[PDB]
Amino acid sequence: NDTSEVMLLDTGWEFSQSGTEKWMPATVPGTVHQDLISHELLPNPFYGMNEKKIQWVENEDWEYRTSFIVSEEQLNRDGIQLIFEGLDTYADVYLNGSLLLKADNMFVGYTLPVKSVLRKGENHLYIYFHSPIRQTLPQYASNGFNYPADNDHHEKHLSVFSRKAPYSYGWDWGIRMVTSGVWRPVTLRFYDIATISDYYVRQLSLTDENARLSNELIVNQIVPQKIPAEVRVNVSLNGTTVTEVKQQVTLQPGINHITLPAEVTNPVRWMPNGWGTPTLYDFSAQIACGDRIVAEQSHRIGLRTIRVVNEKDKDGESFYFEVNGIPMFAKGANYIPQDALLPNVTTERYQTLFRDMKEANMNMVRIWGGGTYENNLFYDLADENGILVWQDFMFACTPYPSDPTFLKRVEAEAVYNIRRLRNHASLAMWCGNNEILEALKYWGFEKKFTPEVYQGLMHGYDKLFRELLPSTVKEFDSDRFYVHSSPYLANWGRPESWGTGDSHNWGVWYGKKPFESLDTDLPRFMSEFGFQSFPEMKTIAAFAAPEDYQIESEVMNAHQKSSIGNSLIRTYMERDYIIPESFEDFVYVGLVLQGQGMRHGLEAHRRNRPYCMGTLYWQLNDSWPVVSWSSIDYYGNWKALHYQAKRAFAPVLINPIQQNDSLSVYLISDRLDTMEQMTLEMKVVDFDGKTLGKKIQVHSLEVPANTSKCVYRAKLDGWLTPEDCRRSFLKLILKDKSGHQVAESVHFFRKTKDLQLPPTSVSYQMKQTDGKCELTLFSSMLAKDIFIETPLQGARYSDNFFDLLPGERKKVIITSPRIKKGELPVNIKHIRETYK
Ligand SMILES: NCCCC/N=C1\N[C@H](CO)[C@@H](O)[C@H](O)[C@@H]1O
Ligand SMILES: [Br-]
Ligand SMILES: [Br-]
Ligand SMILES: [Br-]
Ligand SMILES: [Br-]
Ligand SMILES: [Br-]
Ligand SMILES: [Br-]
Ligand SMILES: [Cl-]
Ligand SMILES: [Cl-]
Ligand SMILES: [Cl-]
Ligand SMILES: [Cl-]
Repeated sequence: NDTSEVMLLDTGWEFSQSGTEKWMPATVPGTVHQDLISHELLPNPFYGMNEKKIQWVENEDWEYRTSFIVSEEQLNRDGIQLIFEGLDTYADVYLNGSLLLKADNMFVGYTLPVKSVLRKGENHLYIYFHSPIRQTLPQYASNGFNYPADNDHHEKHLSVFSRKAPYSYGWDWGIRMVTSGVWRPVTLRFYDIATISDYYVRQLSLTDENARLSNELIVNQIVPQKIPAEVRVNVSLNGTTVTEVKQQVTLQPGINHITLPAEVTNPVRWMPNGWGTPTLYDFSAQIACGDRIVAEQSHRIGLRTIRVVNEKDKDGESFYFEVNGIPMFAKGANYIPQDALLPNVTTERYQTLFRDMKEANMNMVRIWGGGTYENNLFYDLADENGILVWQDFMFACTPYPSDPTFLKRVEAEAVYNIRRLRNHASLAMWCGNNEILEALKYWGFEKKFTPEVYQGLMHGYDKLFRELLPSTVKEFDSDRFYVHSSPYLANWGRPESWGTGDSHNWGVWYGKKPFESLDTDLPRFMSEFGFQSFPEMKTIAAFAAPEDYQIESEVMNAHQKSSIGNSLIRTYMERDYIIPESFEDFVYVGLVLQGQGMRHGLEAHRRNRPYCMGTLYWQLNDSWPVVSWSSIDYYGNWKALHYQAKRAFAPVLINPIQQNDSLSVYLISDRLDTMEQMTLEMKVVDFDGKTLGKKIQVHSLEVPANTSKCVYRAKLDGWLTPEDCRRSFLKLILKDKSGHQVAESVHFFRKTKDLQLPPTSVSYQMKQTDGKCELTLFSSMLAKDIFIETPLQGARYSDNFFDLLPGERKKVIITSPRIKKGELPVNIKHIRETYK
């Protein structure tokens, strides 16, 4: 919003495999792999078994070029700046015969002064990407040991040497595609006098009465004269000015530091999803020289406090978030990259993923450390959806080097991304890495390395995670929490450690523990736990053949990367369900299983507030069509788990929990207000619809804000017979004084495999128009865990993976832009259908 002119360098690019002298059109931002695919120079890397057939790319070097025109009038501007938001990774940048940059960190943006190198007329930009494998082979050869990075799918674990997305080398839900390229935008800015290098809105204090801010600017003045200027900051809300402040300065050549206080009286606070509005102010900083605004930069700013409380207490050491002074139970998931090829993730895909977290009642996301520091749009969407962000630095599972050069590269990326992200309302904390200290302690090592190399790794840990990173946070983001590792102390095999900080409870899945264990094995905060599923059939059809459907088949094992995969799924399924004979039915029941088991954990964590203060499941999403722990597949289809997470995260939840042949019912609220004069009503209904016994009523209930409380206990014995338990379910509703329903739940008394489910038809009527299909479903008898299956990729449902209750009609709306007036194919599956 100033006199500068920005040229986007996003057209006219060509690329070439080094040594071929053969050039073709490219798409920038982009990746080498996509550029090849677009010219049918590579097969669909996600299809079938194309993974092995695409690996060759990682051994070549790749060159990119573009030309552009500069006019005499542009060449005459005071300054001209070329900005690379992202280069993956070892890139030699040449412009007009000048080596401008030898890039070496995927996570750093580079700002380059180029006016003295540009020419009137045609200009030639030329980028040389060294193979990150061949670049680091000599480095590895000199190292004399292989770092234990099991997720790096190569004999030589080269990932640890490069500041490049860890997942790109492979992971336990991911394809190996060690790509290269101009992965974020390239801009040329022509400007006068100065640019704003950094604008930081630093909150000094916040009360209901006043927010005090400090506007900290860094201005890079490019001309040799002293330049009188006036710095102005405008604070607005919804287009209307709230306050305005200004400061006279004379800008000196080079860097200038400018600080302007501003205050907002009676500030409208940013609140997280579920507690109100994610209000964002617009803060705009301008540099005005005479009549002209030579430089402007704005941020959207949310006014709130976030405190992470991590303190010794009677239970061990707490780990929770206090938002605007109120302890906030965290509800969310771990986020991984949305694609093997990052530039392929569109604005639309980011918007939809946030819609998916918001609609599932989430208030937090963990950006896990084997991915990337996300793009600005991700954090912008987190801001406007009221989702808190836990940001790992990009270190995961393995110890890393700690030599001076390496720590210099890391320092660059830490400074860059902290300054990049620190104005976001959503940003809640930093975490040095995923599971490295656990790895060092327990994985085990010290049987794997000499004592000397082991000691070096231990000192190397401290240098990076207990010194460099926490110092950098203290300097550049001094009011945000940092912890050196997640989990920082708790280990899932060591019950004595569970009351200390956050847990990754991998007892379920890796430890083979039943889902019931989640009721007893409680953390102070669950930062990971999870369970895998095959994605639904239309997703399998994007990647496998009917031949290719047994699963531990070649491909159906090729698409599983956990240490066991599809073995474990069957093992757990047998505990609770009849294992279906057909592959398609097995896929359906596996979705149901992951949903039901995980939901039982999310409920245990909320039920056990305040001992437990959060649950973030592993994992939200997928990077490609694969078998994984995700609740949303690569094509955006919600698995059962996503619907179940939405239910389990509902602001008010009725939670029936049955153990030791007894039922308790808890009422769980994350509301900010207390509910008074409430009635819990329950009744036992058989699978034919017939009420058994009488309604049970619990009157005069209070549901206080932000609490979980037991309101009802009954022994099963004397109430229902073992036969009644396999033949009926419990219906529960909660209502206010007048009889308006605020919540409902259903409860089963036995495992699904033990239920005497009746054969039944789910019939439906359909009303189909452009973009929309409204179905009304009916079954005279219980239909268990119904799946409404359509072939349309990414179709959205008002509900799915729910029990259709006997004789009770249920409306479901299906939407997709592909739905054309004039029949959407619909296949309704339910549990009884899967066996005979
Ligand atoms: N020793 C095996 C236990 C690893 C637990 N951690 C994770 N599990 C996920 C699924 O396996 C994995 O993708 C992530 O790195 C995560 O931190
Ligand atoms: Br310049
Ligand atoms: Br510059
Ligand atoms: Br200064
Ligand atoms: Br919330
Ligand atoms: Br620390
Ligand atoms: Br029981
Ligand atoms: Cl502590
Ligand atoms: Cl060794
Ligand atoms: Cl239960
Ligand atoms: Cl069950």
